[PDB]
Amino acid sequence: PETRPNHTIYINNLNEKIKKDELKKSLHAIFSRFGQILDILVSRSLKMRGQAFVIFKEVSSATNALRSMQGFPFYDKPMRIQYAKTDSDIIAKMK
RNA sequence: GGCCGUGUGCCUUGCGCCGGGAAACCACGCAAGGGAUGGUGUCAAAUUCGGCGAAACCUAAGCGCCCGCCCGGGCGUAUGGCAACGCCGAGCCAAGCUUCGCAGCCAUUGCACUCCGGCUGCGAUGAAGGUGUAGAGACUAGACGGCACCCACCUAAGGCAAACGCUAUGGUGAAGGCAUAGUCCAGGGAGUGGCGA
RNA sequence: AAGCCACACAAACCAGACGGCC
Ligand SMILES: [K+]
Ligand SMILES: [K+]
Ligand SMILES: [K+]
Ligand SMILES: [K+]
Ligand SMILES: [K+]
Ligand SMILES: [Mg+2]
Ligand SMILES: [Mg+2]
Ligand SMILES: [Mg+2]
Ligand SMILES: [Mg+2]
Ligand SMILES: [Mg+2]
Ligand SMILES: [Mg+2]
Ligand SMILES: [Mg+2]
Ligand SMILES: [Mg+2]
Ligand SMILES: [Mg+2]
Ligand SMILES: [Mg+2]
Ligand SMILES: [Mg+2]
Ligand SMILES: [Mg+2]
Ligand SMILES: [Mg+2]
Repeated sequence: PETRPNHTIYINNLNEKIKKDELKKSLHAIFSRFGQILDILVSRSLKMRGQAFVIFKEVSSATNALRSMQGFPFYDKPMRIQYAKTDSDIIAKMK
Protein backbone atom coordinates (compact mmCIF):
# COMPACT_ATOMS: atom_id res chain seq x y z
CA PRO A 1 0.00 0.00 0.00
CA GLU A 2 2.21 2.86 1.30
CA THR A 3 5.22 3.53 3.55
CA ARG A 4 6.74 6.84 4.74
CA PRO A 5 8.16 9.46 2.31
CA ASN A 6 11.69 9.03 0.89
CA HIS A 7 13.70 10.35 -2.10
CA THR A 8 14.07 6.84 -3.57
CA ILE A 9 11.17 4.52 -4.45
CA TYR A 10 11.02 0.72 -4.29
CA ILE A 11 9.51 -0.76 -7.46
CA ASN A 12 8.74 -4.49 -7.62
CA ASN A 13 6.61 -7.04 -9.54
CA LEU A 14 8.50 -5.95 -12.66
CA ASN A 15 9.10 -8.21 -15.64
CA GLU A 16 11.99 -10.42 -14.50
CA LYS A 17 12.93 -11.38 -18.08
CA ILE A 18 14.06 -7.91 -19.29
CA LYS A 19 17.82 -7.31 -19.14
CA LYS A 20 19.57 -5.13 -16.52
CA ASP A 21 20.87 -2.33 -18.78
CA GLU A 22 17.65 -2.29 -20.85
CA LEU A 23 15.24 -1.85 -17.92
CA LYS A 24 17.14 1.24 -16.70
CA LYS A 25 16.37 2.96 -20.03
CA SER A 26 12.67 2.12 -19.64
CA LEU A 27 12.84 3.63 -16.13
CA HIS A 28 14.99 6.78 -16.44
CA ALA A 29 12.82 8.00 -19.33
CA ILE A 30 9.35 7.00 -18.09
CA PHE A 31 9.82 8.48 -14.58
CA SER A 32 11.56 11.77 -15.55
CA ARG A 33 8.22 13.39 -16.48
CA PHE A 34 7.94 14.38 -12.80
CA GLY A 35 11.33 15.98 -12.21
CA GLN A 36 15.08 15.40 -12.22
CA ILE A 37 16.35 11.82 -11.79
CA LEU A 38 19.53 10.61 -10.08
CA ASP A 39 20.58 6.93 -10.30
CA ILE A 40 18.67 3.66 -10.81
CA LEU A 41 19.76 0.40 -9.14
CA VAL A 42 18.72 -2.87 -10.79
CA SER A 43 20.09 -6.30 -9.93
CA ARG A 44 19.17 -9.67 -11.44
CA SER A 45 20.05 -11.80 -8.39
CA LEU A 46 17.55 -14.34 -7.04
CA LYS A 47 16.82 -11.77 -4.32
CA MET A 48 16.88 -8.54 -6.36
CA ARG A 49 15.27 -9.64 -9.65
CA GLY A 50 12.02 -7.93 -10.63
CA GLN A 51 12.96 -5.05 -8.33
CA ALA A 52 14.39 -1.59 -9.00
CA PHE A 53 15.28 1.51 -6.99
CA VAL A 54 14.72 4.88 -8.68
CA ILE A 55 16.35 7.93 -7.06
CA PHE A 56 14.86 11.40 -7.60
CA LYS A 57 16.41 14.80 -6.83
CA GLU A 58 13.42 15.76 -4.66
CA VAL A 59 10.35 14.30 -2.92
CA SER A 60 8.23 16.35 -5.36
CA SER A 61 9.41 14.19 -8.28
CA ALA A 62 8.83 11.09 -6.12
CA THR A 63 5.44 11.79 -4.48
CA ASN A 64 3.77 12.51 -7.83
CA ALA A 65 5.42 9.45 -9.36
CA LEU A 66 4.16 7.06 -6.66
CA ARG A 67 0.58 8.24 -7.30
CA SER A 68 0.52 8.87 -11.06
CA MET A 69 2.47 5.65 -11.67
CA GLN A 70 0.99 3.19 -9.15
CA GLY A 71 -0.31 0.12 -10.98
CA PHE A 72 0.95 1.46 -14.34
CA PRO A 73 1.03 -1.68 -16.54
CA PHE A 74 4.71 -2.28 -17.32
CA TYR A 75 5.44 -5.12 -19.75
CA ASP A 76 2.07 -6.77 -19.00
CA LYS A 77 2.69 -6.46 -15.24
CA PRO A 78 1.05 -4.29 -12.53
CA MET A 79 4.13 -2.27 -11.50
CA ARG A 80 3.96 -2.04 -7.69
CA ILE A 81 5.69 0.91 -6.00
CA GLN A 82 6.52 1.71 -2.38
CA TYR A 83 8.60 4.31 -0.55
CA ALA A 84 12.15 3.21 0.34
CA LYS A 85 12.29 1.53 3.76
CA THR A 86 15.84 2.88 4.25
CA ASP A 87 17.72 5.93 2.92
CA SER A 88 19.86 5.32 -0.16
CA ASP A 89 23.67 5.43 0.05
CA ILE A 90 23.74 8.12 -2.66
CA ILE A 91 21.63 10.61 -0.67
CA ALA A 92 23.06 9.81 2.79
CA LYS A 93 26.42 11.01 1.41
CA MET A 94 25.00 14.56 1.42
CA LYS A 95 22.74 14.74 4.49
C1' G B 1 61.80 -63.32 -32.35
C1' G B 2 66.29 -64.69 -28.89
C1' C B 3 70.13 -63.78 -25.84
C1' C B 4 75.12 -60.16 -24.39
C1' G B 5 76.47 -55.30 -23.57
C1' U B 6 76.31 -49.41 -23.69
C1' G B 7 73.79 -44.81 -22.67
C1' U B 8 69.53 -42.14 -21.12
C1' G B 9 64.88 -42.58 -18.47
C1' C B 10 62.07 -45.03 -14.54
C1' C B 11 60.88 -46.97 -9.81
C1' U B 12 62.64 -49.50 -5.40
C1' U B 13 66.54 -49.53 -1.72
C1' G B 14 70.36 -47.16 1.03
C1' C B 15 73.14 -42.62 1.92
C1' G B 16 73.28 -37.18 1.68
C1' C B 17 70.30 -32.41 1.78
C1' C B 18 69.21 -24.29 1.61
C1' G B 19 63.70 -27.09 0.34
C1' G B 20 57.40 -27.52 0.03
C1' G B 21 54.18 -30.15 3.61
C1' A B 22 50.45 -30.50 9.75
C1' A B 23 51.84 -35.77 8.70
C1' A B 24 51.99 -39.17 5.12
C1' C B 25 54.27 -37.91 1.13
C1' C B 26 56.51 -35.29 -2.56
C1' A B 27 61.05 -32.40 -4.16
C1' C B 28 66.61 -32.43 -4.76
C1' G B 29 71.79 -34.89 -5.17
C1' C B 30 74.20 -39.36 -5.64
C1' A B 31 75.39 -44.98 -5.56
C1' A B 32 73.49 -49.87 -6.36
C1' G B 33 69.25 -53.65 -8.09
C1' G B 34 65.71 -54.71 -11.57
C1' G B 35 61.40 -58.27 -7.08
C1' A B 36 56.37 -55.02 -7.03
C1' U B 37 53.34 -50.71 -9.98
C1' G B 38 44.75 -51.97 -8.54
C1' G B 39 39.80 -51.45 -10.86
C1' U B 40 35.27 -49.23 -13.72
C1' G B 41 33.38 -45.48 -16.74
C1' U B 42 34.12 -41.10 -19.99
C1' C B 43 36.89 -37.64 -24.01
C1' A B 44 39.51 -38.35 -29.02
C1' A B 45 39.81 -32.76 -30.33
C1' A B 46 44.00 -29.53 -31.45
C1' U B 47 47.29 -32.23 -34.19
C1' U B 48 50.69 -25.36 -36.42
C1' C B 49 54.96 -21.83 -36.82
C1' G B 50 59.96 -21.25 -34.83
C1' G B 51 64.22 -22.02 -31.30
C1' C B 52 67.67 -24.12 -27.53
C1' G B 53 70.05 -28.77 -25.35
C1' A B 54 71.83 -33.58 -25.67
C1' A B 55 74.55 -39.21 -23.72
C1' A B 56 76.14 -43.85 -25.65
C1' C B 57 77.36 -45.20 -30.54
C1' C B 58 79.71 -43.59 -35.81
C1' U B 59 83.74 -40.92 -38.03
C1' A B 60 88.65 -38.21 -37.71
C1' A B 61 89.25 -32.38 -41.13
C1' G B 62 92.48 -29.73 -37.92
C1' C B 63 95.85 -30.32 -33.88
C1' G B 64 99.39 -33.05 -30.77
C1' C B 65 102.61 -37.24 -30.76
C1' C B 66 105.16 -41.01 -33.59
C1' C B 67 107.19 -43.70 -38.22
C1' G B 68 114.51 -39.38 -38.18
C1' C B 69 112.85 -35.04 -42.89
C1' C B 70 109.30 -35.89 -48.29
C1' C B 71 105.32 -39.14 -49.90
C1' G B 72 102.52 -41.86 -47.58
C1' G B 73 101.25 -43.81 -42.99
C1' G B 74 100.23 -44.99 -37.80
C1' C B 75 98.00 -43.53 -32.55
C1' G B 76 94.95 -39.98 -29.86
C1' U B 77 91.11 -36.67 -29.84
C1' A B 78 85.10 -34.19 -31.70
C1' U B 79 85.10 -28.71 -32.85
C1' G B 80 81.88 -33.20 -37.76
C1' G B 81 77.77 -36.53 -37.14
C1' C B 82 73.32 -40.28 -35.88
C1' A B 83 70.37 -39.91 -32.02
C1' A B 84 67.63 -42.02 -26.99
C1' C B 85 65.56 -38.14 -25.33
C1' G B 86 65.38 -32.64 -21.55
C1' C B 87 63.11 -28.37 -23.09
C1' C B 88 61.53 -22.90 -24.39
C1' G B 89 58.55 -18.48 -27.53
C1' A B 90 53.66 -18.12 -30.09
C1' G B 91 49.50 -20.32 -31.86
C1' C B 92 45.76 -24.11 -31.28
C1' C B 93 42.56 -28.03 -28.52
C1' A B 94 37.91 -32.91 -26.77
C1' A B 95 35.61 -34.06 -22.43
C1' G B 96 36.05 -32.00 -16.99
C1' C B 97 36.59 -28.35 -13.82
C1' U B 98 37.28 -21.34 -12.92
C1' U B 99 34.64 -17.06 -14.45
C1' C B 100 31.69 -14.28 -17.77
C1' G B 101 27.62 -14.04 -22.66
C1' C B 102 22.78 -16.02 -25.32
C1' A B 103 18.48 -19.44 -25.15
C1' G B 104 15.11 -22.66 -22.29
C1' C B 105 13.00 -25.09 -17.94
C1' C B 106 12.75 -25.09 -12.66
C1' A B 107 11.85 -22.63 -8.74
C1' U B 108 11.81 -16.65 -6.69
C1' U B 109 6.78 -11.63 -4.94
C1' G B 110 12.09 -10.62 -3.14
C1' C B 111 14.55 -3.55 0.32
C1' A B 112 19.29 -3.02 -2.32
C1' C B 113 22.97 0.05 -2.14
C1' U B 114 30.82 -4.46 -3.72
C1' C B 115 30.00 -9.07 -6.87
C1' C B 116 26.91 -13.20 -7.30
C1' G B 117 20.19 -19.30 -7.30
C1' G B 118 20.28 -24.16 -9.72
C1' C B 119 20.74 -27.60 -14.14
C1' U B 120 20.61 -28.35 -19.46
C1' G B 121 21.96 -26.26 -25.18
C1' C B 122 25.93 -23.63 -28.14
C1' G B 123 29.61 -18.65 -27.59
C1' A B 124 34.07 -17.00 -25.32
C1' U B 125 37.56 -17.06 -21.44
C1' G B 126 41.20 -18.86 -17.09
C1' A B 127 44.22 -22.80 -14.43
C1' A B 128 45.82 -27.87 -15.72
C1' G B 129 47.19 -31.44 -19.38
C1' G B 130 48.03 -31.88 -24.31
C1' U B 131 49.72 -30.44 -29.05
C1' G B 132 54.84 -28.72 -31.03
C1' U B 133 58.53 -33.65 -30.17
C1' A B 134 57.38 -40.61 -35.41
C1' G B 135 61.38 -43.60 -39.63
C1' A B 136 59.17 -38.00 -44.10
C1' G B 137 54.83 -38.68 -42.66
C1' A B 138 48.83 -40.60 -43.53
C1' C B 139 44.55 -42.59 -41.01
C1' U B 140 42.22 -45.87 -37.03
C1' A B 141 41.59 -46.94 -31.86
C1' G B 142 42.93 -47.03 -27.08
C1' A B 143 46.09 -46.50 -22.76
C1' C B 144 50.78 -45.58 -19.98
C1' G B 145 47.29 -39.97 -21.65
C1' G B 146 42.97 -35.96 -19.93
C1' C B 147 38.65 -36.42 -16.94
C1' A B 148 35.03 -38.68 -13.28
C1' C B 149 34.17 -42.59 -9.85
C1' C B 150 35.50 -47.04 -7.01
C1' C B 151 39.14 -50.01 -4.34
C1' A B 152 44.01 -51.16 -1.10
C1' C B 153 47.32 -48.84 1.84
C1' C B 154 49.83 -44.57 4.69
C1' U B 155 48.66 -40.05 7.15
C1' A B 156 45.22 -37.10 10.26
C1' A B 157 45.77 -30.62 9.40
C1' G B 158 40.94 -29.39 9.76
C1' G B 159 35.97 -31.10 11.09
C1' C B 160 33.90 -34.61 14.70
C1' A B 161 34.70 -36.80 19.96
C1' A B 162 34.25 -36.08 27.32
C1' A B 163 37.34 -39.61 25.72
C1' C B 164 40.65 -45.12 23.44
C1' G B 165 39.95 -42.43 18.95
C1' C B 166 36.95 -41.21 14.08
C1' U B 167 37.19 -39.62 9.43
C1' A B 168 40.40 -37.39 2.93
C1' U B 169 38.73 -32.37 1.22
C1' G B 170 46.22 -34.90 1.82
C1' G B 171 49.15 -38.66 -0.06
C1' U B 172 51.19 -43.73 -2.41
C1' G B 173 49.53 -47.76 -6.49
C1' A B 174 56.88 -46.34 -12.09
C1' A B 175 58.51 -44.47 -16.59
C1' G B 176 57.11 -45.86 -22.07
C1' G B 177 52.81 -42.91 -26.29
C1' C B 178 59.50 -37.71 -28.94
C1' A B 179 53.98 -42.73 -32.78
C1' U B 180 51.83 -47.26 -27.94
C1' A B 181 48.86 -51.17 -30.25
C1' G B 182 47.23 -51.27 -35.70
C1' U B 183 46.68 -50.50 -41.24
C1' C B 184 49.63 -47.62 -44.68
C1' C B 185 53.47 -45.45 -46.64
C1' A B 186 58.83 -43.37 -46.96
C1' G B 187 63.90 -45.88 -45.40
C1' G B 188 67.42 -50.04 -45.26
C1' G B 189 67.51 -54.64 -48.02
C1' A B 190 69.43 -53.28 -53.17
C1' G B 191 70.72 -47.75 -58.05
C1' U B 192 73.14 -43.32 -59.89
C1' G B 193 74.88 -38.66 -58.88
C1' G B 194 76.02 -34.18 -55.61
C1' C B 195 77.86 -31.80 -51.06
C1' G B 196 81.65 -33.74 -47.19
C1' A B 197 88.11 -35.07 -45.43
C1' A C 1 85.22 -39.71 -43.53
C1' A C 2 80.56 -40.36 -40.73
C1' G C 3 76.60 -38.62 -42.48
C1' C C 4 73.21 -35.57 -45.27
C1' C C 5 70.42 -34.07 -49.93
C1' A C 6 68.24 -35.23 -54.96
C1' C C 7 65.92 -38.10 -58.58
C1' A C 8 65.75 -44.34 -59.55
C1' C C 9 63.80 -48.86 -57.56
C1' A C 10 63.71 -56.19 -57.13
C1' A C 11 61.75 -59.49 -52.75
C1' A C 12 61.12 -61.62 -48.16
C1' C C 13 62.71 -59.46 -44.10
C1' C C 14 64.65 -55.43 -40.66
C1' A C 15 63.47 -50.62 -39.25
C1' G C 16 59.78 -45.21 -34.60
C1' A C 17 67.46 -45.91 -28.65
C1' C C 18 72.46 -47.56 -29.66
C1' G C 19 76.62 -51.44 -30.46
C1' G C 20 77.30 -57.05 -30.79
C1' C C 21 76.23 -62.09 -31.82
C1' C C 22 72.46 -65.41 -33.40
K1 LIG D 1 69.30 -50.73 -21.34
K1 LIG E 1 61.50 -30.70 5.09
K1 LIG F 1 55.16 -35.90 -27.37
K1 LIG G 1 42.93 -34.21 13.55
K1 LIG H 1 62.00 -41.63 -33.03
MG1 LIG I 1 60.68 -55.92 -12.68
MG1 LIG J 1 41.06 -38.08 -35.76
MG1 LIG K 1 52.75 -34.27 -35.80
MG1 LIG L 1 98.06 -36.10 -39.88
MG1 LIG M 1 103.66 -34.88 -44.12
MG1 LIG N 1 85.88 -43.24 -29.33
MG1 LIG O 1 79.49 -34.00 -29.83
MG1 LIG P 1 59.83 -28.36 -33.81
MG1 LIG Q 1 57.54 -44.86 -2.63
MG1 LIG R 1 51.69 -37.65 -27.72
MG1 LIG S 1 60.48 -43.75 -28.67
MG1 LIG T 1 54.41 -48.27 -33.49
MG1 LIG U 1 70.54 -46.56 -50.03
